[PDB]
Amino acid sequence: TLSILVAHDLQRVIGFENQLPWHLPNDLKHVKKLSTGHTLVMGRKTFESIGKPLPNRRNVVLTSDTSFNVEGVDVIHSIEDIYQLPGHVFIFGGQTLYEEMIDKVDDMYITVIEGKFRGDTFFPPYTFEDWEVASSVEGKLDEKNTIPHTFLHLIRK
Ligand SMILES: NC(=O)C1=CN([C@@H]2O[C@H](COP(=O)(O)OP(=O)(O)OC[C@H]3O[C@@H](n4cnc5c(N)ncnc54)[C@H](OP(=O)(O)O)[C@@H]3O)[C@@H](O)[C@H]2O)C=CC1
Ligand SMILES: COc1cc([C@H](C)C#Cc2c(C)nc(N)nc2N)ccc1-c1ccccc1
Repeated sequence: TLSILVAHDLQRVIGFENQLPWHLPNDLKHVKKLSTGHTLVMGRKTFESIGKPLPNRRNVVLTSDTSFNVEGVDVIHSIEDIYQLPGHVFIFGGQTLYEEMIDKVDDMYITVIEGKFRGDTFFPPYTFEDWEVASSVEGKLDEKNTIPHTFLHLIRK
């Protein structure tokens, strides 16, 4: 399976100055549950924003840098390399990778953050004309989770 995994706001912001614009522990839990024991594929910049691989899953980084080597990280140098990765593979960011992959994925797991944040990086536009809502689950508001959010699972029609 090839899936997108993304959190974006009401205007499809995903990032600002190499960081997530919001703090939402519930969403990190959602990522952990979905991707543990599977594979994440991310662009070089997304990886460096996090700085280290996420535990208990395969971390694959896409870069043109032939010197790129990080312990606990597998490197690929082409989009075509993604299709040869076994198991459930989640496209994990950022903007460039999403733009390259949105047309190709089976599936999207989107956390819609119901706010308008300042951003410099964006998820590409998409229409529900192309995507069936497999599930839509409201995130629970919390002392630690104070932004309304909805977990969408979208499947290509
Ligand atoms: N939610 C998110 O996903 C988050 C993303 N961001 C940010 O996104 C911002 C914008 O950068 P963006 O480019 O979208 O980030 P990406 O994660 O998509 O990384 C881009 C890099 O990935 C590599 N890459 C992408 N496509 C290819 C390809 N076809 N062939 C070879 N290498 C490829 C290149 O690395 P290289 O230059 O090494 O060759 C490229 O510069 C960054 O500032 C990043 O911090 C910030 C916070 C969160
Ligand atoms: C999982 O940890 C992260 C992941 C990222 C990357 C950019 C991501 C992502 C992502 C999230 C958070 N949610 C969903 N649904 N999809 C994603 N691709 C950025 C910062 C962090 C992070 C780093 C340190 C502390 C807290 C969060």
